[PDB]
Amino acid sequence: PSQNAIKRFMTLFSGREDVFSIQYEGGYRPIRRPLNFQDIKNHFSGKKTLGIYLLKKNDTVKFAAYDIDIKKHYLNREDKFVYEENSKKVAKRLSRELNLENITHYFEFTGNRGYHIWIFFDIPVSAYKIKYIMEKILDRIELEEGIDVEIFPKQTSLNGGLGNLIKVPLGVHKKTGKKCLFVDNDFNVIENQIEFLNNIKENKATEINKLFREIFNE
Ligand SMILES: Nc1nc2c(ncn2[C@H]2C[C@H](O)[C@@H](COP(=O)(O)OP(=O)(O)OP(=O)(O)O)O2)c(=O)[nH]1
Ligand SMILES: [Mn+2]
Ligand SMILES: [Mn+2]
Repeated sequence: PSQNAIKRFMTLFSGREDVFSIQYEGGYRPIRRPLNFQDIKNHFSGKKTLGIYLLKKNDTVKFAAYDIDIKKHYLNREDKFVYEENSKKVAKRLSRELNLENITHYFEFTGNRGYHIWIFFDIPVSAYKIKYIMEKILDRIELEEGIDVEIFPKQTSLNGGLGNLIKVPLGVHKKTGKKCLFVDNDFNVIENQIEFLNNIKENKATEINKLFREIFNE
């Protein structure tokens, strides 16, 4: 049911369970209480913009992302559109490598200067294991001009803190006022974002753990 979309969002983007953050003009501000359904409604309606701390208190994550960015000094150039196309080329190259490893994943236009490739897990996996897998996969490719790729999580041990946060889809990027939206593998905006969210598929933690071991053992 479409009414289950907020619950699904909360389940898929499940990070630190007693703190989250919101975007402000100048950074992200921690909110020291659990995320709730009204917060997600505020995100969807463009009143607030959520950043989720990926790491749970036992140093696991239920989701991870590649963060594909056009470098800032390439955005002011006359041929800026070439670099927008290059960001899609990089996303497609990484997607091919993820597909070869049977890692189900989803593209998001981030509302400003690139894409996220989201990876979801049925139950949380060790942050260092998924980071290592994603680094080894990224090492398989080369990047077009103007593009960087980051891996979230970067910090894989909390050490008492909050760790990294990532802006989650379906809200508004405060830097631009643009919506952050799921896109298909040809980078077209998905028409029905709620139905798309409701049918996102999670990867099996047992398969991810096996992949970590096999890459680690090579
Ligand atoms: N605490 C804090 N976290 C930030 C800040 N800026 C970004 N982050 C986090 C949330 C972002 O989703 C994530 C990646 O940063 P990016 O600059 O790549 O932004 P994002 O990918 O959300 O959109 P964009 O690259 O601008 O299209 O890092 C900041 O100023 N303060
Ligand atoms: Mn970035
Ligand atoms: Mn980015």
